Amino acid sequence: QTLLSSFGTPFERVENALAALREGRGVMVLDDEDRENEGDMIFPAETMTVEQMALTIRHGSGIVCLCITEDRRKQLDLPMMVENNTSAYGTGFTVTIEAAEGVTTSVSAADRITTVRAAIADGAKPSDLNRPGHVFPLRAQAGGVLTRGGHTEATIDLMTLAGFKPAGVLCELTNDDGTMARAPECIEFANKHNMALVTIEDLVAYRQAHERK
Amino acid sequence: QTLLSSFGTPFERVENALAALREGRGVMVLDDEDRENEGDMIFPAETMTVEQMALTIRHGSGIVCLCITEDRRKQLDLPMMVENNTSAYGTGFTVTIEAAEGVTTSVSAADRITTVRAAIADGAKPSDLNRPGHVFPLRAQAGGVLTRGGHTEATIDLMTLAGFKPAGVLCELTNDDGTMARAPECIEFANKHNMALVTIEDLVAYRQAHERK
Repeated sequence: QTLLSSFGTPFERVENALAALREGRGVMVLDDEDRENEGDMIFPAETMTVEQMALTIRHGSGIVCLCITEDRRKQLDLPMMVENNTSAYGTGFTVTIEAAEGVTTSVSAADRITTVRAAIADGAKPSDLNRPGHVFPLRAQAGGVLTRGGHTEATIDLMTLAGFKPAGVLCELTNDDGTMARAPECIEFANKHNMALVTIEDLVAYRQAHERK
Repeated sequence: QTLLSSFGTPFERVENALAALREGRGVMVLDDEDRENEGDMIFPAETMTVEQMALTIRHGSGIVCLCITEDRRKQLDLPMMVENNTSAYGTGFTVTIEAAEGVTTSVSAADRITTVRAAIADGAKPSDLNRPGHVFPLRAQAGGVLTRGGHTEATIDLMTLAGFKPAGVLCELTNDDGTMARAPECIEFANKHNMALVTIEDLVAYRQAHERK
């Protein structure tokens, strides 16, 4: 029927993504069903393993981001990277971070996981993170995808709907030749690694219908 | 004789690295000859091709950095990322950058090359770059490795000794399993891709001897 119809109806695709996150698997997030659009891999920040971080560095851009809420950004006392944000999407990059303890060169998969876990910990303090670093936090807008339909918001919204703390790891899927993976390559990669697939349009509609009354 | 003795004497290793950069090949930079140390791949910012950027994303951390001088940082009007730098090495990260024209999702190898080329162009202006972005500039300390023996300084020093503008691209070599490549893996990767190998200690000594009188 549609490009993603084999993964369920729009609302089924959301629920399947939630089930995947709860089961320790990844999720592939697309903007819509345009076959020329690209996709991001996402994992819950709480449960992401070193192997999953290794997979993300190996097949992603390597610019592995930590989506967090505004209250977490305030708890970590992380300034936004630029006051006058001139990026095309208004991406909410904060200052970059490194775990203050337990890392060496900080770019290994284990070291980035150590940094992610320090940032999202219950009781995390600003002194638990050095700046700058090699993990890139992204601050989601209040309201999630109902305010801004970005991957940052979609990531957070999916984590809370799955029952996790509002924090997720994301990275863009990259072909081995340096080009970015478009929708058919994203679908094949997700089938190969047992990841669910959902669009941001699916999630917007899901949240609008479920939060009404 | 030594771990790197097959690549020439210390001073020969520098000259071989210069020849490699002039010939359009990469260079593997190590700190010293400790077999447990890690290494970075570097290319001249002027001549780095999309294929070389693809190789860097595929086998590196994906955190692909642009080493620049202070005068270039002033020409681009790029603030340092943090005022109070608390990283272990005092890494000179500026605000991150994106070409203001000619990119889409900005993480593809072609798009990062477009961003690098906009930053290093003769006559580059601050409005040629949006901030934040997906290329990470590094500001070398004045004096190069004679002031600070970091990979940022070594990169710049190698480019100027090779006859290029003082700007180079660097990234840490990553194993496929997520661990960082130590010296034997760096040597094999360099032999496989016809890259020269040099240490920062070689380069410090080279510059001290050649700049005396």
